Amino acid sequence: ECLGTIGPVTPLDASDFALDIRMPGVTPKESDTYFCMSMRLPVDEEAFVIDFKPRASMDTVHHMLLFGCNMPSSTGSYWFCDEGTCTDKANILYAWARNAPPTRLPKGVGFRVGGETGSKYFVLQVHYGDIRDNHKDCSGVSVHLTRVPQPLIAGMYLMMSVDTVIPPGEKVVNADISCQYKMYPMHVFAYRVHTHHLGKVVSGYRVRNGQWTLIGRQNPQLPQAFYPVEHPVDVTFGDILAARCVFTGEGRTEATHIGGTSSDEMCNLYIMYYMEAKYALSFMTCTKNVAPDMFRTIPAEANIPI
Ligand SMILES: O=N[O-]
Ligand SMILES: O=N[O-]
Ligand SMILES: [Cu+2]
Ligand code: NI
Repeated sequence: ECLGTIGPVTPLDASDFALDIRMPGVTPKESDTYFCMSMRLPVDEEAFVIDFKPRASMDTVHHMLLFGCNMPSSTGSYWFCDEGTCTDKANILYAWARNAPPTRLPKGVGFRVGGETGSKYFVLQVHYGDIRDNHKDCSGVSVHLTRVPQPLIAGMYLMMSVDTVIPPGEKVVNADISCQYKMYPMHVFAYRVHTHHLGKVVSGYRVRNGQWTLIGRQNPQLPQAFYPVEHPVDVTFGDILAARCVFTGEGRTEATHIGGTSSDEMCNLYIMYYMEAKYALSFMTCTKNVAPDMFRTIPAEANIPI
């Protein structure tokens, strides 16, 4: 429901509070409309996002995304997300998908927000799929925040292409992404893939001593939630992280490159990890392809579509 007089901030005890991030009674007019709003953190000192509860109108909402950043794109009450999520780096934290219910964060794992370094804003993205009561929508996510230092820190290792070109009518275009991991060990517990209409399959592995350990494999045309990892996977100083997207050009009249519009593409694998608080960092990114010849021994599963 829509909040009203009671406010978005709910105390749970002396150190915990829930924060409801809701669309400010919005009303769409077209199909596939993307709405976005932001919420400054109520505390200025450091806190840990320890849990998420979805509050979605199961009739209208296709998916939701929650980000953490410091410069939301619009100082507005809400905006068309085409304008942008964040001017700075948008950190993904939560992803709700309609027909793919999210898995909870492991216990003891939490994101670092606020303080000197952590995110100062939450930004919410709500995709509306199908559209007549003239109702004002307040769908969103309720977020459990604590000030208690969590022993394990959640983080994101984003893997993304940039230089990809998909020629028109080209049967198979591969986008390889590879990086050497150079931090304290991390443990991947969930993953999410992102592609636009041209992607067929996305796969992420850990290569250690020349052997591929599957992190995640998915059709990007399937709902784009965070799916849990079958068996938790440690990546460690030395290991190489490797991802491939498979694209088709068939159907397109002109060549497609990486971009933000629906006629552009994207090969994004979001690896969600946790680290020991004392070693932890919160976000890593790989946009390089440091070991391209290594992809010669990529598992055949990464090329056959699920
Ligand atoms: O992450 N070694 O069990
Ligand atoms: O997923 N649209 O860039
Ligand atoms: Cu995209
Ligand atoms: Ni382990």
